[PDB]
Amino acid sequence: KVRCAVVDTNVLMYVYLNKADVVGQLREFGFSRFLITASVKRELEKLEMSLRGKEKVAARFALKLLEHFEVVETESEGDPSLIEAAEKYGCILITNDKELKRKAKQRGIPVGYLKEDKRVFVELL
Amino acid sequence: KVRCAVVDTNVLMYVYLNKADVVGQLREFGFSRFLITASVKRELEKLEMSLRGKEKVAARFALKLLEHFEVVETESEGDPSLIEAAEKYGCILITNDKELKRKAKQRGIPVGYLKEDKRVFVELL
Repeated sequence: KVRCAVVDTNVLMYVYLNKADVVGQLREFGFSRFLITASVKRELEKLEMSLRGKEKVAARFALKLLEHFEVVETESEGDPSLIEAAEKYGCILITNDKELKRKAKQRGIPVGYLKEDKRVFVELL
Repeated sequence: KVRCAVVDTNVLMYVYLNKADVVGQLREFGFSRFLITASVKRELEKLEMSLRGKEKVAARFALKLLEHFEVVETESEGDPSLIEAAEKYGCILITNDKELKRKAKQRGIPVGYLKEDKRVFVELL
């Protein structure tokens, strides 16, 4: 079956800022549909207008990624809309926001988040 | 042939502090003899007596690792002794010390050092 993921825009900002291929990694786990809410997309467009430097670039890159997302409407606005969308469409919710993860857990919505693996290794080059 | 590595004690402190298996990683590259100088080993024994907390534990763990190193004598003392030993015995020198690496490079001694790889990935567990 077609599996979907709702991805928090703050996670997408990490694509540019940390060279993390979030969408490709989600595809490996079997997710082939990517959803955002109209509210959160609009909030990111507004945020972009006030960001500077590399954060501004990261928001623009996130906005380009969203060109390949489905944009869905919700009753609620902002972060709560991500939960509403994930539950309605039967998606995983990808976020690092601690309150969002808790609420999703409480509603039986599966969650994924970004983790950093640091390994120290011997370099001969 | 039997390949040898001289390993800076500051690198060995990272074994405990960062869970980096420096000796095992060196074995993978074909190094099966591990050398320290009498001077640097003694300096680490003195240092241990003044360290505290987890640094004290890391120095003790480094000292235990040195139980499986060959201890060799040199004319010189301290960091310079690591270069002297590496050149005499034909070893690679493993250090993160920028001056030590330069001097080794200038004398044709191969160098390895510790690097940190950070990858950001999607966690579903």
